[PDB]
Amino acid sequence: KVFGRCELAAAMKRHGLDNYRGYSLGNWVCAAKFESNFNTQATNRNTDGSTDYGILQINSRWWCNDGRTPGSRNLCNIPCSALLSSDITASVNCAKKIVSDGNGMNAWVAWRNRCKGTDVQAWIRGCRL
Ligand SMILES: [Br-]
Ligand SMILES: [Br-]
Ligand SMILES: [Cl-]
Ligand SMILES: [Cl-]
Ligand SMILES: [Cl-]
Ligand SMILES: [Cl-]
Ligand SMILES: [Cl-]
Ligand SMILES: [Cl-]
Ligand SMILES: [Cl-]
Ligand SMILES: [Cl-]
Ligand SMILES: [Cl-]
Ligand code: NA
Repeated sequence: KVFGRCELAAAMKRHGLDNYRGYSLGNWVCAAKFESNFNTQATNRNTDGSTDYGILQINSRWWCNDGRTPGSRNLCNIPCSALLSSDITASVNCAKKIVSDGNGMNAWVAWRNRCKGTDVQAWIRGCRL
C-alpha cells in the first residue's frame, strides 16, 4: 500500500507512535517519507546482504527473519514479509523496539540525515489528528 501523508500520520497515531520515546508524530512521518516514500512494500538490499523492509525500512540483520541474512537475529520475532502489509501494526511494533534500543531514531540513517533537527511538524500540518 502507498499511504498518503496524512493517512499514515493518522495510522501511526492510532498505533501509538505519537510521542513514542519522546519522538513526535512528525519525526515518524518524516522517517517514513525518506525511508520508503510511504510504500509498505518497499525493500532494498544492503551491501552486507541484509535487506530493509517496509515503510520504516527495518533491517533483517537485527530485527526480522527473511531466511537469507546469515548470522542475523530476529528481535521483533516476525518474518520480514510482515513488514510489507497494508496493515502497519508489525512495522510499528517492531519500530517501537528499535527506537527503544539506545540510539533513539538515529537507528534510521535517513531520519538522522534528513529529518533530525528540521521542522518535522510540517509533515503532520493540515492533517485531521
Ligand atoms: Br497497537
Ligand atoms: Br487497535
Ligand atoms: Cl509527502
Ligand atoms: Cl511533529
Ligand atoms: Cl543496526
Ligand atoms: Cl534471494
Ligand atoms: Cl494499519
Ligand atoms: Cl486494511
Ligand atoms: Cl532519544
Ligand atoms: Cl492548514
Ligand atoms: Cl491532510
Ligand atoms: Na534476521
